[PDB]
Amino acid sequence: AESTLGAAAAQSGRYFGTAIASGKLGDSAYTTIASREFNMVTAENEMKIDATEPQRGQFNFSAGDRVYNWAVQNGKQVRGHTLAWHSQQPGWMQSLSGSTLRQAMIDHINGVMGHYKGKIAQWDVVNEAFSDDGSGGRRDSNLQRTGNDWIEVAFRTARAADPAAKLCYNDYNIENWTWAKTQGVYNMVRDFKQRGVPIDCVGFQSHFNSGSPYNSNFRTTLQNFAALGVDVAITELDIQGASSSTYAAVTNDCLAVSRCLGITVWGVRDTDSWRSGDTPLLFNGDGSKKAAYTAVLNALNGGSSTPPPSGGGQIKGVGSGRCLDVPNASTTDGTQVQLYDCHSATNQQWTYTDAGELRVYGDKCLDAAGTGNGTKVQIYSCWGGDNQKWRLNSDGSIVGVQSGLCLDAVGGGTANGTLIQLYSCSNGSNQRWTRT
Amino acid sequence: AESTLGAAAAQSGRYFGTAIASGKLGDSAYTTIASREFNMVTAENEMKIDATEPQRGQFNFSAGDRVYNWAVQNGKQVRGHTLAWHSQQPGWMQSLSGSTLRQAMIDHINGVMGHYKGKIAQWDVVNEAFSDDGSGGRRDSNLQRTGNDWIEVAFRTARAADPAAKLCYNDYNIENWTWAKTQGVYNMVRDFKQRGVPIDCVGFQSHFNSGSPYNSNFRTTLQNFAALGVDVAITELDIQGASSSTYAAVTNDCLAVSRCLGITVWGVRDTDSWRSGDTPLLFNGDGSKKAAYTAVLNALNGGSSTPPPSGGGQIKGVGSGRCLDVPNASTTDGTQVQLYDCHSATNQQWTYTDAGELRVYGDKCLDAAGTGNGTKVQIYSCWGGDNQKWRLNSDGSIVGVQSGLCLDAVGGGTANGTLIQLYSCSNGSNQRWTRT
Ligand SMILES: O[C@@H]1[C@@H](O)[C@H](O)OC[C@H]1O
Ligand SMILES: O[C@@H]1[C@@H](O)[C@H](O)OC[C@H]1O
Ligand SMILES: O[C@@H]1[C@@H](O)[C@H](O)OC[C@H]1O
Ligand SMILES: O[C@@H]1[C@@H](O)[C@H](O)OC[C@H]1O
Ligand SMILES: O[C@@H]1[C@@H](O)[C@H](O)OC[C@H]1O
Ligand SMILES: O[C@@H]1[C@@H](O)[C@H](O)OC[C@H]1O
Repeated sequence: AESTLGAAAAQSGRYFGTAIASGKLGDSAYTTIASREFNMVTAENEMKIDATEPQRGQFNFSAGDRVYNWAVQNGKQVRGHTLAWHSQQPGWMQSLSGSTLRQAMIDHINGVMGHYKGKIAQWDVVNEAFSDDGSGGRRDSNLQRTGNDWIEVAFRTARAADPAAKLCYNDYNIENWTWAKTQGVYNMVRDFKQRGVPIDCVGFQSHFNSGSPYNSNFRTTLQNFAALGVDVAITELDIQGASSSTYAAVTNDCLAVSRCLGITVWGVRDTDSWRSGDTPLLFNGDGSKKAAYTAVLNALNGGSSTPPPSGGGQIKGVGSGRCLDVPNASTTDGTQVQLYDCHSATNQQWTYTDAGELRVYGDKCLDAAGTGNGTKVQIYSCWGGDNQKWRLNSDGSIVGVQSGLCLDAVGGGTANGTLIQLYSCSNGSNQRWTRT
Repeated sequence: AESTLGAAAAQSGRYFGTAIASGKLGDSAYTTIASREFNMVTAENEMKIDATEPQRGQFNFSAGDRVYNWAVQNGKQVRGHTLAWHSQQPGWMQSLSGSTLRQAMIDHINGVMGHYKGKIAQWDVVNEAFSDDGSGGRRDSNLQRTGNDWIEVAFRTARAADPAAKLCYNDYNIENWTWAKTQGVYNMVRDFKQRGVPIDCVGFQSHFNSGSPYNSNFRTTLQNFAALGVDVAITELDIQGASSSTYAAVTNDCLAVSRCLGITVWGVRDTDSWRSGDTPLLFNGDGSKKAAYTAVLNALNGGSSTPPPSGGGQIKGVGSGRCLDVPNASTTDGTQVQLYDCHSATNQQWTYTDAGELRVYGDKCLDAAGTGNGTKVQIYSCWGGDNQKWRLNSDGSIVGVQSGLCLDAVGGGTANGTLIQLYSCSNGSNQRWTRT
């Protein structure tokens, strides 16, 4: 299909998944969205070391299976996460070092993979093994201290435990090619392939923020790794601010690399995010689609053959030919917008921001004074409210994030002065627009 | 004094207050801000009818006195809120009608005012007695059904009860001079003054949002009421989104009217707000000052000497004489800003938005990648994080809302290429800027 992320991704032979939290499965709003939009599931925490082996030699899959069972019942494949990692290790493992730890690591891999044998698409065998100090070397952890060959051992162990699973090395801050960490991981994967160490994929967490911003060279990074003869996957995608452009850019990078298996965003709603403060996901707390959601979907569907305007630009309604206009170039908050003959003027220059706003005059925002039909569409000081965020559908309609309603020309009017309101989307020509 | 809102307001014989919730007086973070910034207090709930007369004839002033005492002890006057109101009436009063209710209203007024006789600066004697249907008439309530003269009776009773208190009529949606409701209240007060009804002030709640946006004619409203021979007061100010320009506009509206006694914002921090989702106050939940705070303080202190930049402008470092410049006009997220000979170029044109952002290229924001000294100041997609919010202090320093740190030209460098970082504010020339 082309209406849901999963189905859209499938159109390029890829999947689109999310991270599922078992404690949220009782939330109808949560499951409704999760089941509908994704065809791949990763347990956010239920398959980690502490959750699967709370005591040494004592495995527990109750939490993991709650996620797993839900995924299969809803037709989703599953990414196992994660088998060997310095973080979230149960206390009994944090106390280990040397050979004792090495064998515990091997035992854990066997126990967890054995339970899920033949049921997992991808396994993040080893997670975050490289340093984040900026050097490019191995992270100093109890695991790394058992010997530099611990990662290799983890992978060989995993291959034997379940030959049907794709074995991935997963890490963050390895998306920017210029970063030393990225290159350190490349060198390790290269070495592995050259010596025959079992490894089928590299997972790029993709936790983008102003500290580790997404960069266009992410595509070369993916290509570079793909060339090593391994698949690549965006595993824990979230973008601080959820820029619609960045989300589409990341999506297109993956679609540009044939080895990119798919994209998993780390969570369903911003409120479910481990970093909700950065509102980095595709759905907001209300369960409504954010501006970025539409951008990702449109990208998955191939995008549009109409390059979106770069800075400023009028918004012409197909049904009237006239442009979205602010009555007499007013700058008064609460001024309802109207349809007026297009012409070079600031009160007709609208900039669609990455946050989903339709700005005018530079700091005034298309604002909805309500969520129901007939709601007055006006201009108001930009503050980021969902009643100020809009989704630009490929069918030309402009939907309000908070209301889920379309920009509608009152009474279908097409003459100058016709006011703009919100109203259930109808596909009508008085609700379709074009950028110029 | 001029480093706190209260002190800055006192310079013109005015006050800057807030609404105090007695339960929060036990929280240090709350009281630290409240006791420091305001010189006027309104009990958010402690002095309402239900809270003061749970049962007819049985008055309970415990909660009210606790707020009152805290106020006076910390150098703040008090606004009594509120004596006659259709809403939030005790269960017993709600069931009353006709003359029985009329007597109840009168008795309540005498009881509460008698208790606080001579200690209340202003009393919201009657509250929200007008309708929002557009008729400009009285809202139909049990109080109004007692007789249209109930408001007048309320005020006459109040005057006799305590001659030292200024008697105000308080309401919302009476800020926009063109609204029917506003005219309704205007005519009533005009009639009252002409007939000698004892009323000394009109309180404008000033709850501004998309539904009831702030309009510059608010000053006209205040002036008009002022011309009636009554004082005016902004009693419950909060602005959806806390627009800096709107907060500054309301402030200047009061400063422009000699009869405007002062401004009270409805809450301390956004998390204390009855409308927290609209983050409509001057302080963030973590207690940090928002861009709007600095806008209000600068306005109260008499503003700058030269009219502030009307969007789009250079930011020049005092010590260097050079401008904030994005290297090579790059638009790549993560690019660190620098100092450079000032010239006409978009990569040197910054726009300070109402949200407190410093935008460039229209949709890129001055961004801090961290909160500690040495943090890199760069450009990043605009999304609204506090790490993208800035306060333009009167001394020329620019402080990050999240970090509390100042924009700093690294090492006090003055040459082209000098990088910009965050650093503890020092009043150094490499931390002072002018927008011209
Ligand atoms: O919930 C968090 C999870 O999302 C993150 O991946 O790892 C740490 C957990 O606390
Ligand atoms: O905003 C409109 C303006 O653009 C047009 O030129 O004249 C009519 C106004 O309402
Ligand atoms: O313009 C609106 C039209 O698009 C809708 O179909 O019916 C209501 C009208 O006001
Ligand atoms: O009278 C008011 C009207 O002027 C305004 O436009 O909408 C609200 C009404 O109450
Ligand atoms: O950004 C700078 C640009 O404004 C100047 O013109 O040339 C040098 C660049 O670094
Ligand atoms: O720029 C900084 C300067 O302002 C401070 O005084 O010393 C450290 C420098 O990095």
